[PDB]
Amino acid sequence: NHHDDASKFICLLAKPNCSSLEQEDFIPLLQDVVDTHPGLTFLKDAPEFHSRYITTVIQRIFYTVNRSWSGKITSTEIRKSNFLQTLALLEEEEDINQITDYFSYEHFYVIYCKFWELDTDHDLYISQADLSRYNDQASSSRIIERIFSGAVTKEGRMSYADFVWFLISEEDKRNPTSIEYWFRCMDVDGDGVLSMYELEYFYEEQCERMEAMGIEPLPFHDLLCQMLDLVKPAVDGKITLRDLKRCRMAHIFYDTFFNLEKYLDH
Ligand SMILES: [Ca+2]
Repeated sequence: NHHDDASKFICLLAKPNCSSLEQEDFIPLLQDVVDTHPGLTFLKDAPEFHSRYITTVIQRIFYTVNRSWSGKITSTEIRKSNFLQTLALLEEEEDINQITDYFSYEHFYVIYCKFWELDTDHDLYISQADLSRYNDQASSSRIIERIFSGAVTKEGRMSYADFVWFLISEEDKRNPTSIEYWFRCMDVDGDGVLSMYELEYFYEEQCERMEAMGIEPLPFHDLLCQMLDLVKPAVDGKITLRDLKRCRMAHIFYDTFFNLEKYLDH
């Protein structure tokens, strides 16, 4: 609708005559939430955590709401999300950690500590090498190289904000942002489909791995058959994001190609 809650929300935070919101536009809203909410008022006295919390909540808002990945939230995007409802719930709930969408402090601190552990040089960036060791090398060097390629964002450095997107996507491959996130990493040539040679490229490292452990890996041919039966894409040699969301098993597909540990566990 033209004058709905989403539309009025946009007009409220947007710079004048703008129909969309950028990350910066949410800052005064977050500052207000942190200054007023009883669960968050300790943050006034911990400036590094004050800033990191706001950055993290904003990443989470965009992660879930900004489905076009444009960096600009529209009223349509808000209307299809639970953000305004979550604001309505925020105004009552006194335990910030019960607001598990967007705002949870506990969730933020989990993310912060994980970032802290990976930021080996303590320079506020994560290197490709360090990220490769996250979760005991759970991810392949080829998918990590793709993360650092610009596919989901060269300085060779992942910022705190971008780590938020990585972390959420690595832990939860069932939400649509994550599925797109891994799709963009697997879509090496960026043509919007996963071709069989893009699949082989990732699978051949898992093979180079398996072989190095003394495991004879299942031949590409049979695995690809499995994955096609799994996904049932419209076009076999051109798997789309739509095919992967529709099959409802995208996370299995993804593990099979770049999380060797979670694969063997299947
Ligand atoms: Ca492709």
